Amino acid sequence: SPVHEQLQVPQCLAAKITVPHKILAENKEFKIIDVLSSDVETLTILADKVSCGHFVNVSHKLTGTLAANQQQSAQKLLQKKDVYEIKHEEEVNAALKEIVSDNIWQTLTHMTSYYNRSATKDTGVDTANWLKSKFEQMAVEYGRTDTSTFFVKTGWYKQPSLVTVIGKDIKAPAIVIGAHMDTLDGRMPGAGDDGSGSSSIMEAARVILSSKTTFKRPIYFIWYAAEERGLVGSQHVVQHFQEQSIPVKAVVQFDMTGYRNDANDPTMWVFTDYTDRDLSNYLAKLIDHYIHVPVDYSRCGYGCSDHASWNEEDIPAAFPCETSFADHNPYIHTSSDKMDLLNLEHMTNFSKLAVAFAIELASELE
Ligand SMILES: [Zn+2]
Ligand SMILES: [Zn+2]
Repeated sequence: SPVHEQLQVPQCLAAKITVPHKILAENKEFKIIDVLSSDVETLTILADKVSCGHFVNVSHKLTGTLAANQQQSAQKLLQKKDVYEIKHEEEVNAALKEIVSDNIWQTLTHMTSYYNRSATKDTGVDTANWLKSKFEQMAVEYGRTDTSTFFVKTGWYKQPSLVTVIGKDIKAPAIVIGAHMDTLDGRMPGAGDDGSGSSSIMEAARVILSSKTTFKRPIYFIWYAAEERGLVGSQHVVQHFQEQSIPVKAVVQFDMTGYRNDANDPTMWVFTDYTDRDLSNYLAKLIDHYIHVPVDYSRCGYGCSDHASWNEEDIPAAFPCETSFADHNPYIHTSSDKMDLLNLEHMTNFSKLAVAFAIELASELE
């Protein structure tokens, strides 16, 4: 009766695991382990202190067709030219002026008022419904007629991922902007992680929705479910896109957009592992050109956030973040991850970055 899940874990982290678990398979860099669903969260907290990477939930990949067991499936898992330019300055600059910082603060206020937004809880489902209806309200408010919304289910997890699209009938490789809506169990305001990213892209979506521009690509805004369970929701979303043959040009992930290590240092960080090099380089250019704050670089290890799900399928993916890995918000995944830690100018800048990304890339066709 108790649910088991299977996780892919870097060796540096797996060596320090004390909760009960079976090892299904192992190579130089990874173990794949079997744990109780109820123990997964302690692993997240351990991963935070070990700081050598997180994990990926591979439960769904082990039930894949043309396979016998789990241990044999686990062993097979562990075995063995796009140009980006800045060409829409006038349009991007006008759009950036439309961003309303108070909207981000108010969205964030609502999200943190749930006890938590865990993928196994009804409040996790409420969050998804609330985001969906907010998107739909805004589309009506600004008379944008080419939008659509739908849920992507998350297996036995209650909370679905939310997929929204602007330009639903445009047949061209899509631009994707993402964040995750969930938190851990217990009291988890999840303001920094990832209420801030969720709120930043919601306001970016508002600005695109108020636009009268016809783009050359569809633009997706996605709030993934169950990121904290090991990227479960983004894995289902990527699978949905593959099954439905929806081509994707470029993906950006917003996971934590509000914490400044130094309140007067507005530096934005570009993460360089499990991301596309050219697209990451493009993000730095966007920040420099449109946001006019410094750029620095960091790495955050395996299973870091939902961009990794896209990157694993060789889809160009990038990840800007509020801090370096070394200086990250220390109250992450605790009840102290609150709005009072955060900087609204920082969050607004990430929201501006989402809009520039969307406009620049969706306005061009290869
Ligand atoms: Zn996160
Ligand atoms: Zn997290």
